[PDB]
Amino acid sequence: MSDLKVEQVLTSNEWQSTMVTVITDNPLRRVNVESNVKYLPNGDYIRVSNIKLFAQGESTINISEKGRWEVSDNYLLVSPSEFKDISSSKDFSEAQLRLITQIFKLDAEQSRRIDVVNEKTLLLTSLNHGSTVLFRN
Repeated sequence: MSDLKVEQVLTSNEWQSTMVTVITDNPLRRVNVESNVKYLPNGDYIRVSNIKLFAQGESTINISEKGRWEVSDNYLLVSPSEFKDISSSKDFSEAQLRLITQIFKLDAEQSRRIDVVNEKTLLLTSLNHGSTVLFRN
């Protein structure tokens, strides 16, 4: 589909997203990021993410995010302008949480190819950072 069709798909509804990163397979074992995101047609977006951390032997970081977005050649391009930890604490130190947040912020700006999984579900695939699932009700 065309870039303007893709833009209309993104702006016509609000979206939820899920991204899972497996860390170990045999200390932090896995990270689940669950988000709500709104793409506005003026090129702004707002995104609120719950970063769920699972270490073997559960803790959560809440992040509010704003920035600019664009569609080019069926890729979703994102340039975050600000992040704010609004989490209202854990079994992880403040340094650990800061490092996890830095990786989250890096993922937040990755360009992702857009593919339609079904009427309510999109797959966002990057070259080197995996896939995020975008879905609506």
